[PDB]
Amino acid sequence: MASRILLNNGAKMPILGLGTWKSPPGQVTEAVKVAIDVGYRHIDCAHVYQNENEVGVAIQEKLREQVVKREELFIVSKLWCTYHEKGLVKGACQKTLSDLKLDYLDLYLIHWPTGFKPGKEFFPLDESGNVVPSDTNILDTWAAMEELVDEGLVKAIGISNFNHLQVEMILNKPGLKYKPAVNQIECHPYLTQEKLIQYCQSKGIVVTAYSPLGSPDRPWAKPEDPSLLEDPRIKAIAAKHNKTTAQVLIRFPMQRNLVVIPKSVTPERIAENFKVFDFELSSQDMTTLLSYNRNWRVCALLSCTSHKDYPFHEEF
Ligand SMILES: NC(=O)c1ccc[n+]([C@@H]2O[C@H](COP(=O)([O-])OP(=O)(O)OC[C@H]3O[C@@H](n4cnc5c(N)ncnc54)[C@H](OP(=O)(O)O)[C@@H]3O)[C@@H](O)[C@H]2O)c1
Ligand SMILES: O=C(O)COc1cc(F)ccc1C(=O)NCC1CC1
Repeated sequence: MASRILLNNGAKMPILGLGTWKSPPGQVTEAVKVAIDVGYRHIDCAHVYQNENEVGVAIQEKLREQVVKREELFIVSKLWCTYHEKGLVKGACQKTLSDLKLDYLDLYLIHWPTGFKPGKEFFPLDESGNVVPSDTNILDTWAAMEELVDEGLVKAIGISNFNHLQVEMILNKPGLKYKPAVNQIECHPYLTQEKLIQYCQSKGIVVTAYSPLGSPDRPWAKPEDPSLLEDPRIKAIAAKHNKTTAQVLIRFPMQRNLVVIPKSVTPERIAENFKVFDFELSSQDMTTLLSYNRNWRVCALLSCTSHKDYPFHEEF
């Protein structure tokens, strides 16, 4: 298992990164410092997570300490849905850069295919509770992302939560200048994503798996929901390999040629989650984990199911 995967922009991306959604602002600086200290070189960020300033403090301090060099880090962020208009994309990227205290991003993603009305609210609502769309289409947002590459703000651009027809729309965009480098999607043994992964990989797009542990801290979790970390079948595979269940859940996507971005703010777990380059799941283990698919999503964007670009009505 090599530590990095080659992207279609010619750059290499670390296959293991640290997630930061829900990482409290008073804990995420130390989480990222610990992560870098114990070997992480890839941090997954987003403006909508409301903690990029604090992530940036950690990055800057580790650069200043010369624990790492900037070229060794791979920093990812994402354009929120209220910034899909062409006149807002650069400023949204620039706010992220200024918060992260960087002069470029390694990768900048369209966070969701759905554009929303611009304004202060991340989920602008009508009086009846529907999220108010933007009319700016996907393809025009992509052209604005391409301009960030040409301005030196970002090394690579990509997409997140795009279904295969939406990926295809960009690949088929008239005048396409840069292909997506990455599609970041939810993926774990309960949502195995074979069809969409195969499609993306066949086009040279690298897939990043988010919520690989099943996001036990997601704010809408219900007691009766399935739990990957507590699934006795996964625990058994972990025991056979003398690893933790989380370590198996992280190694699983790695062996599918995916990038994976587990989140933790717990120092012990941050270190645990990185010790996944010292064992191999068998093909039988992999197929067994794949067999647990139930099409179960952490992140279904349930407030946006009527948006024209809602991604999850299509099979994949
Ligand atoms: N593009 C998108 O739309 C999108 C959507 C979802 C997620 N993401 C990205 O993907 C990242 C990961 O997904 P996620 O945050 O939803 O969830 P996750 O990584 O599947 O799970 C995070 C949870 O697992 C716990 N945990 C971590 N390591 C553990 C271990 N070794 N043992 C036991 N529990 C452990 C964490 O607890 P502690 O933190 O308390 O240790 C936290 O509660 C996000 O943070 C974000 O960066 C992107
Ligand atoms: O957007 C994400 O990557 C993860 O969070 C979501 C996932 C959903 F299925 C639905 C909504 C959110 C959400 O409110 N996002 C904005 C701030 C919470 C970060």
